Amino acid sequence: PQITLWQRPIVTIKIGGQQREALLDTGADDTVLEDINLPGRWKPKIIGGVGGFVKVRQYDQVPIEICGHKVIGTVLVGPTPANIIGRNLMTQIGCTLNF
Amino acid sequence: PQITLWQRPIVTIKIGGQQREALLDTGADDTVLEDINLPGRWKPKIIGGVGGFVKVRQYDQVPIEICGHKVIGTVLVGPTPANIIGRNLMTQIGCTLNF
Ligand SMILES: Cc1nc(COc2ccc(C[C@H](NC(=O)O[C@H]3CO[C@H]4OCC[C@H]43)[C@H](O)CN(CC(C)C)S(=O)(=O)c3ccc4c(c3)OCO4)cc2)cs1
Repeated sequence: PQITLWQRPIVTIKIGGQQREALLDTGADDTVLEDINLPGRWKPKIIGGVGGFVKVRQYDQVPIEICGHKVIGTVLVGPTPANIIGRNLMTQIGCTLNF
Repeated sequence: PQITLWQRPIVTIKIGGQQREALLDTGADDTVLEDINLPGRWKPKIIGGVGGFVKVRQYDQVPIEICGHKVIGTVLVGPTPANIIGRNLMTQIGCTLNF
């Protein structure tokens, strides 16, 4: 499918057996979600963006389904004004930019 | 043309008669550039992202060339760790997400 950008490219994802909404974000290296609790061990991490940096939890090898794909990747959990699906996952689902 | 996401989708832009590099960012509503000086009047604006908000200058009706397309749009000038091309401009150059 094709997604035009006149609106935010929001998609539904499934992680931890629950559904959430997230933004397909080509400007994001990593995936950051704020409204979920993930199980197990994690690594502290710091990411930076417009406005400054913030501390988040890095969960590795997290199973997640986006669009119609079931992939595994790193998911950062922490403060963010919007759930973001980064390139680390967009590449695995075959999402590309075209013009 | 197609752009796969295994690397940051950086493109060359021309604005104010000068060449710069910026990130095609589907997760950005607006376009924010840090390494340029734009002529004329502007309106103060505040945008928020991961890490918090920041004050920037809003320049309207700015001619900008990207991916061989010559368009006009709003460009924000202020602190940002990366130059970002937002949806306000990606839509005008016909950039879409496909998977
Ligand atoms: C209400 C409110 N709503 C809001 C809006 O909330 C949003 C909505 C979207 C985003 C994502 C972010 N966008 C962004 O800063 O855009 C700004 C310019 O236009 C405006 O429209 C949206 C927020 C704002 C980039 O797409 C990715 N970023 C990297 C760019 C800046 C190069 S990052 O910092 O988020 C990131 C992600 C993942 C990463 C990473 C860095 O490093 C490693 O992994 C952030 C906050 C604020 S308050």
